[PDB]
Amino acid sequence: MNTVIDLGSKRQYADCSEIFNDGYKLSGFYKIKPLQSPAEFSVYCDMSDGGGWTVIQRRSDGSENFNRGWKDYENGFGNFVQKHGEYWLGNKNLHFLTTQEDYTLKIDLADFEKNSRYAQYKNFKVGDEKNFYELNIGEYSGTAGDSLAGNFQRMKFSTWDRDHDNYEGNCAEEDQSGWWFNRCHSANLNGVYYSGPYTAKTDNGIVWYTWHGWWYSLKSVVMKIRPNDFIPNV
Amino acid sequence: MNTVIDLGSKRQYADCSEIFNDGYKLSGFYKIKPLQSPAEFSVYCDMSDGGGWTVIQRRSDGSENFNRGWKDYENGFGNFVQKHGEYWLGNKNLHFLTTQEDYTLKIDLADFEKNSRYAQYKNFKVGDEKNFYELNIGEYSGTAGDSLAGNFQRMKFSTWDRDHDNYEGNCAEEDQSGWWFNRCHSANLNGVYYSGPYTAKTDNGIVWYTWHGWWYSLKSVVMKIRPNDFIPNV
Repeated sequence: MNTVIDLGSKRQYADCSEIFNDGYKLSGFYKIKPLQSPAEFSVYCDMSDGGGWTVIQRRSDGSENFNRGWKDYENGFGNFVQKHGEYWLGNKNLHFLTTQEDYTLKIDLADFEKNSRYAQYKNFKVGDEKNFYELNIGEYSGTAGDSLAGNFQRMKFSTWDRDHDNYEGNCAEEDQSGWWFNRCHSANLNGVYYSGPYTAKTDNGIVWYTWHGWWYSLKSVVMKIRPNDFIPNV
Repeated sequence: MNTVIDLGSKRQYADCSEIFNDGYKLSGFYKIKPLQSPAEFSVYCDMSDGGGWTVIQRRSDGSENFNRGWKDYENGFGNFVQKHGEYWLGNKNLHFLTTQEDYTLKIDLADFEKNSRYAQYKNFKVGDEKNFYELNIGEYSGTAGDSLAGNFQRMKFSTWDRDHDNYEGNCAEEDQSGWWFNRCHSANLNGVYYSGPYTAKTDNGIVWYTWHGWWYSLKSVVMKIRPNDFIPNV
């Protein structure tokens, strides 16, 4: 088993910011239960970087398969056991999270040359399943450049088997990821884990165009959220 | 479930002092694995009071039955789920712990009148099963008075079913506890949970004679250990 700390008491937390503000300053996996969530679920809490970040997505080493269909992107998948592993929290969980409070999205990015950048968006919100988990994002700031925005109309989430109202997957690309794609496909943090510069039939890697363009696949991603108005306790 | 923190990595710790010195300052239940222990086991770590205390016994509310035989006192029993619950760590585990390093025993005591005291003994050591888990204790200091010492020859542990080389229990007292009894029976922190002053056939309560005498049963006990030469990290 992992090192685990059993506090010997129970309290329900909506997100990692509430955990941090209750005095828990250790990064690790915790259970959270957003207001409208039918059950608690594991999430990585990044308590660095000012504290209280709920990690919604992580890439690190290429271990996990992100070529998943609508169901897996809805429910969540990946590694909720290892500190440095990879996961997708699940669109249903994103919706339950981002409707209970107004969150900032921060995206921590690293390349294969030990460089890092970040992108931050105020008011990140994910719509419900009937609305294809559509993305709303507010004001950008940071160093990575704004690759997420549909201006690069809310962007629907798509998967290989749920793409422009086709449910069968017959026009899907190889290794097609789940994302809120814009016209330029300028971001796809759920793309194929290549080792930096790459070539393939399509530009389907871990792309953040405004930093390294379409044909460079990033080394590390953490997508994480915290309330816009988060105030760290002490 | 309780609030639990999964660090997402593994490291083996011999005791709660090693956990604390590795940067974990939260009181709670952790797994430890003493050098000679065949397996890891849960223990409460009291990280207050200078840090790194491994709790070996706790009394709080009278929930658990301490009228247990040799086997249960050897293996450990009680509540390893609730912060304020009661347990006995187990004599085999005490032996594995106290032979790997030289520990100080601290005993935190409270009465029903919101008073507290403590007793501390340098070089607490518990012998092996063949030697009836015999107690060795060194220099006393504190406010509660020295009720543990056999001077009040190493004291053998006894239970109802292992008492003066009788294995059947035919001369056992009602509610007889497991302890290292001295002649005066001046301590029995494993005794019956009465509410302070009490009367019964025998003085079989949670007794620490040097503080409140034989016929007063204490409210709270924590018996905990840390290496004599423990140096807190930062």
